[PDB]
Amino acid sequence: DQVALQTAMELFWRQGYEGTSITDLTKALGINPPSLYAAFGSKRDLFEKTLDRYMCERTLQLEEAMVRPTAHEAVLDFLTGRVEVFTGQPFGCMTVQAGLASPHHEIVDLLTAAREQMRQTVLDRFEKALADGDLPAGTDCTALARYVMAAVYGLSVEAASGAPREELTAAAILAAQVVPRA
Amino acid sequence: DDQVALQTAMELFWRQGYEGTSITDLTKALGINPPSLYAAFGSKRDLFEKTLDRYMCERTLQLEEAMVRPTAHEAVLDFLTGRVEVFTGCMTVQAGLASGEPHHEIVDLLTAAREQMRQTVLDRFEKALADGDLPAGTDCTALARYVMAAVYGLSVEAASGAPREELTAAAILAAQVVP
Ligand SMILES: O=[N+]([O-])c1ccc(O)cc1
Repeated sequence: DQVALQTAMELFWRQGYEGTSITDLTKALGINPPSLYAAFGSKRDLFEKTLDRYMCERTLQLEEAMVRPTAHEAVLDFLTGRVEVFTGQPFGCMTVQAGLASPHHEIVDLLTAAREQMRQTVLDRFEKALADGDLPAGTDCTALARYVMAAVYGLSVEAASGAPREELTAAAILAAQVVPRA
Repeated sequence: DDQVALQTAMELFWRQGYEGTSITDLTKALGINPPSLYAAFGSKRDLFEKTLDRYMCERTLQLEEAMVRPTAHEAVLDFLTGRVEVFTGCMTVQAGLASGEPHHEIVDLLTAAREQMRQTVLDRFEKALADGDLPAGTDCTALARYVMAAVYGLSVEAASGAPREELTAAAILAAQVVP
């Protein structure tokens, strides 16, 4: 379910992956080890499902978005897809959470890596778009990557605060407009 | 310093809220005696206001000042760039993985501030749509939601360590969607 993933998130957030036991998860979830396995799989399966739910910078979805034929469509796809994932979840995504005053160091390391891989993946997309010519020459790619990152996290914050989904989707469509299509 | 004292104060207020927090709670959490608390921060009220001013993303006074610019675009532009000028980690959300449940006092306060900010931008847009600078058809509701996302996202980027010059450039880009 959905409270189950939140429960798993809090544990992994505080303890990290390595230091979270099956026994921690069964106790927190209130189900036995075979039922945890039947519902969520191995601890690793459960951890990857938790990251699907709470990570802005999820690799597979970013990569799937980058395959679109223009940088604009790539970013558009990505931003609207995130809005689907983000929508009522009150914590925001994990980077939003890590940015608050007062995560386990393993989780800090994970977010730090994921954020920079996202930035670089977007920059690689921008580099290809300049060669293909759908990004105008002289585009500040570094600035534009940072803006895309700001847009994702900002849409996460709005979702977390309870913004209506059609309104947030309209906002993501406006945000994508900043990535030009020449 | 005691940038950190205010961090610890914020943690206690987040949990207990204002009314149920005593000086005796604060002194035992900050590890400092009340005269010291009075010298450094003032009354419980002053300390509360100080801690809120440190950690709230919504800066209404500087927002309202930005709105007095004659175009919707210029208003947003000066608000966004101005916001980055301050940033260089606020309570962007009303829930904490680590911190536990926020007191209902804190939830209400954060909700009101968010809503004030949104209304202020939405008004300015509605003003601008009549005054002529926003094209009729413009979705002012979606456009205000976008501005909120930009301001909080730039806030998250800044909190995560983004370089100043990149963030300023990102703000200027973000202002471009207000026609
Ligand atoms: O310097 N950079 O390019 C950065 C710095 C910090 C950060 O969180 C992301 C990117």
